[PDB]
Amino acid sequence: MKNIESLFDYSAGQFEFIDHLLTMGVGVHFAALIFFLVVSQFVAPKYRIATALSCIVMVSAGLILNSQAVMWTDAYAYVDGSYQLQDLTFSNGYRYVNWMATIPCLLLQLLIVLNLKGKELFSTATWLILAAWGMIITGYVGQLYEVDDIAQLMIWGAVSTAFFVVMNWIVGTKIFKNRATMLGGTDSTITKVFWLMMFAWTLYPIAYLVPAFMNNADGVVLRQLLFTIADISSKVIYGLMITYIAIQQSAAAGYVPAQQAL
Ligand SMILES: CCCCCCCC/C=C\CCCCCCCC(=O)OC[C@H](O)CO
Ligand SMILES: CCCCCCCC/C=C\CCCCCCCC(=O)OC[C@H](O)CO
Ligand SMILES: CCCCCCCC/C=C\CCCCCCCC(=O)OC[C@H](O)CO
Ligand SMILES: *C\C=C(C)/C=C/C=C(C)/C=C/C1=C(C)CCCC1(C)C
Ligand SMILES: CCCCCCCC/C=C\CCCCCCCC(=O)O
Ligand SMILES: CCCCCCCC/C=C\CCCCCCCC(=O)O
Ligand SMILES: [Cl-]
Repeated sequence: MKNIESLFDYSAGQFEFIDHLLTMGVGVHFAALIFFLVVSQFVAPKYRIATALSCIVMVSAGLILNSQAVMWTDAYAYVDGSYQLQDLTFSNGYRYVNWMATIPCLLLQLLIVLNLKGKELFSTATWLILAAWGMIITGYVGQLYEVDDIAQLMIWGAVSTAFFVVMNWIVGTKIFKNRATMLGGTDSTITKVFWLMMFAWTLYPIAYLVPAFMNNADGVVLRQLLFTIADISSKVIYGLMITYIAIQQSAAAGYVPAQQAL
């Protein structure tokens, strides 16, 4: 009852559209999990953990979209021509707790294909995960108030975006200082991966703000549409490119399974 979803009745079309976005989301992630599984054999040992983390992200994200889709259909019932709330079982908080695990996985695979290792891998990962967790936690607290205190949503949103800015400055500094280490021509590819990250990750703040500029049932639909665009791009497309870089660098490094697959 702390999220705006609880404030509205939905038409069958709005409800069915939301249910379809979530179920379609589950399908995409599990279908890509198999891709990442099958291509791990074509990735050198040095980079294989990068594709394994993609598998982890797929299942983690797929289970939570699956969970949301079922919570969505348990929470509402078609009564008198509309879908009305029946039980307190749907909430976007589940997305936030899940980012605590999936965002580190997405960051760690980027550092691995950057060829960071040892001391600098450990320290860089620690500061990035610490900052990402401060982004998520302050964001989590803030969205508890999207119904009751929109001013406090904005202030937690401002504290969260400060970690977001610092976190991306670390990522960008590491990519642009290490892109000359990369092989197979992937110095060019990693930069686009960074701009794709910038685009897809920034959609989550927009969805976070929907309650402020569109607190209605159509805003609920839009927010889930934006999560779905962002999920597919920050997890699946991003994963495909990370796996591409991993196999190309494997091939340029003398890994024959990688050379034959390409
Ligand atoms: C009373 C209210 C309390 C407010 C508290 C202030 C808000 C904290 C925000 C930023 C601090 C973190 C910024 C400094 C951390 C930099 C990370 C770093 O040094 O690592 C970079 C390096 O590239 C890796 O190898
Ligand atoms: C509460 C509101 C806070 C206001 C927030 C507005 C300020 C954001 C500014 C820039 C975006 C951050 C960009 C971070 C990623 C790019 C930086 C980078 O890559 O730096 C390269 C390095 O300098 C070369 O080696
Ligand atoms: C609706 C189902 C969606 C499910 C999604 C299924 C995932 C595969 C999709 C596109 C692959 C084309 C992009 C190519 C990715 C490049 C990575 C690479 O290195 O290619 C591996 C090659 O196949 C080794 O022989
Ligand atoms: C599933 C993958 C990712 C990378 C999810 C990323 C989410 C964010 C970058 C969220 C950022 C937020 C900010 C910057 C401030 C408002 C609260 C948010 C947590 C949504
Ligand atoms: C304080 C909370 C965060 C704790 C630190 C988390 C960062 C973990 C550091 C990196 C772990 C990566 C290990 C993978 C090594 C790859 C093996 C290989 O080269 O094949
Ligand atoms: C997620 C990104 C956050 C961006 C920072 C937001 C900056 C704050 C913007 C202007 C604040 C205006 C004050 C509005 C008061 C709202 C309380 C009310 O409803 O009366
Ligand atoms: Cl997730």
